[PDB]
Amino acid sequence: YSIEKLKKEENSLAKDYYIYRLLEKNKISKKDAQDLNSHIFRYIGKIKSELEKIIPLKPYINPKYAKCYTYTANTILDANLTCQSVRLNSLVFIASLNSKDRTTLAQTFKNQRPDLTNLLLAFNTSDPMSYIVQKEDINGFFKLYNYSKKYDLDLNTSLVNKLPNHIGFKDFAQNIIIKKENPKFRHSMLEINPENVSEDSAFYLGVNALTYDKTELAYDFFKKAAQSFKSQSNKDNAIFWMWLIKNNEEDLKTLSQSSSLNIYSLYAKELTNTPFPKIESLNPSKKKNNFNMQDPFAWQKINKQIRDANASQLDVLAKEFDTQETLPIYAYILERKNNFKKHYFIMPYYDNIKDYNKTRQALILAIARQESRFIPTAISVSYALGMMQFMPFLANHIGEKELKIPNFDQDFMFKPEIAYYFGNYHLNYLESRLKSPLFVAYAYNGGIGFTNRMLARNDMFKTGKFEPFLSMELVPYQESRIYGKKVLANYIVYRHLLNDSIKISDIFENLI
Ligand SMILES: CC(=O)N[C@H]1[NH2+]C[C@H](C(=O)O)[C@H](O)[C@@H]1O
Repeated sequence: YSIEKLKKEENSLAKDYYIYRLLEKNKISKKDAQDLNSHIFRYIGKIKSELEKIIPLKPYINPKYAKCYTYTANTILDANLTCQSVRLNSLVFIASLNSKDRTTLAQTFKNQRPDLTNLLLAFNTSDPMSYIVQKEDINGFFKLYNYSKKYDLDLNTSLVNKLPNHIGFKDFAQNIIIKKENPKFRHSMLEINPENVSEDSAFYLGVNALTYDKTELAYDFFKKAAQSFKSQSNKDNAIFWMWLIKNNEEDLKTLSQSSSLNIYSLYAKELTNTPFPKIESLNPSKKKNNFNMQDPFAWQKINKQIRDANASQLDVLAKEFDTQETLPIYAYILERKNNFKKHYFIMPYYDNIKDYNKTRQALILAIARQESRFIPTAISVSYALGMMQFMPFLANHIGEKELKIPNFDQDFMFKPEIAYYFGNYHLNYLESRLKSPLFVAYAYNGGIGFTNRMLARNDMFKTGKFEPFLSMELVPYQESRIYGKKVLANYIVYRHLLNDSIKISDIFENLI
C-alpha cells in the first residue's frame, strides 16, 4: 500500500501501522509528510518520533501566553503578574529561581495564590516535601510527588486521610505499593480510614496492609473494595482476600456463586465442590460470507460499527457474522450483545493445533483469547500483529532468521496458521525456562527478561501465609498483573473443554 492508497482509508490503527511501515523504510518524503498527522489515528510513540525526524513539529505554546515564555529565571520579576503566575506552574522553573526571588514572589502571591506561596517558600528549604506536608497542602503534595518520587516522609493521620480526595491519589498509591518505594509514605497509608477510599484504591490499601501484616486493616480495606468495585471480576478478587484473611464461609460461598469466570470464582467453586461454570457452544452451520478476514481495514471498520451499535443493530450483525469463517467476529458481537454475561471460549482454525498435546492447545488458545479474541488482523497500539499479537521484531526473527520462510513478511502474522505456529514455537521457548503457565503468561506479555528478574527476588513467588496470591498482586506492571490472571482462567477453562482438566489448586501449588 502506497501513501496515496492509504490516505484514502479511514484513520485507524491499521492505517497507522501501514504509515509507520513506510516511515521505517524511508519511503515518506518531506512532501508526503506535510499533511500527515491529520492521517494518523493515534499520534503517539514510534510513529510520532519517526514523523518528527522528517518534520520536527515546532508547537505548542498557547498564543495568549507567548510573551510569558520569553522570560527566564533572571528576568521573571520584569514579567506582568499573569506571566509570573503561569511560569510558576512549573516546579522546575520554581527550583531554578534564586531564593531572594522566591521570597519576593511568595509575598506577591500570599493573598491571591497561597498554593504558589507554599511551593515557593518550600523550595527555600532543604526539604520542600516536609514544608508542604506541614502546611497539609494537598495540591502541592501531588505536584511535588510528580516533580520527584525521591521525597519520602511520614504522614500523620489527618494528612493521609485528605490524600484520597485528590485525583492523583489512585496512581500514587498503586505506584508506591506495587514498586515497593517510598516506605514512609507506604507505612503512613495504614492509617487511611477505609470509609475514605473505594474501588482500586481500597484494594491496593488492603495489599499494602498485608505487606505490613496488618490483617484486620487489610480485611477492612478489601471489604470496602468488594462493596464499591463496579466490575464483578474485581469484587471477586476482593472477596477472595476477605475469605483468605478472616475465613468466613459466606464470603467463599458468595464467591463460588459469581457470574464472573475468573481464577478467584473458579477456585472457590473447586473448594466447595461446585460444578464447573457453563461454557456456551457456538456451532454455526453456514460456512462463509462476504467478509475478508484477512483485510485489516475491514476489521477496523466493522469493529467501530460493532462498538457503536444499539441493541437492534447488534442483532443484524449477529446474523450476518454467524458463520464458521467469521466465528471470532460472531463471538465478539455475542459478547457485547449479552452484556458480558455468558462465557465464550471458541476454538477457531482448530485444524492448525489439533496435533499438539491438549495442554499446549489450551495455553495457545488461552493466550489468543486474551491477545486478540481470535481476530486474525488484530493490531495493537504498539503494532503487535494477528491472533497471537506478535511484535514485528520477534515475528521477523522467527520467520526470517529461525524458520527461513521464503518471502517472509511480518504481515504473515495475520494468517491463523502462522499465528498459531509461531505461538507454539515461542511458547516452547518460554515454558522450557519457566514451566508454570502463569509465568509463561507474564513473560509472553512483558518479556522473559522482566519475568526472570521478578522470580529472582526473594519476596516474589516464595513460601508464605498468603502466597502465591500476594505475589500475583505485586507484579510490578499493571498490564502484566492483569494479563496473567486472565490468561490463567482461560487456560483452566480450555483444559476443561478439551477433556484435560486440571485443578487450579495444583497450579497455585506449583507457583511457590
Ligand atoms: C510473544 C510476543 O510477541 N509478545 C508481545 N506481544 C505484544 C505486546 C504489546 O505490548 O503489544 C509485547 O510486544 C509483547 O512482548
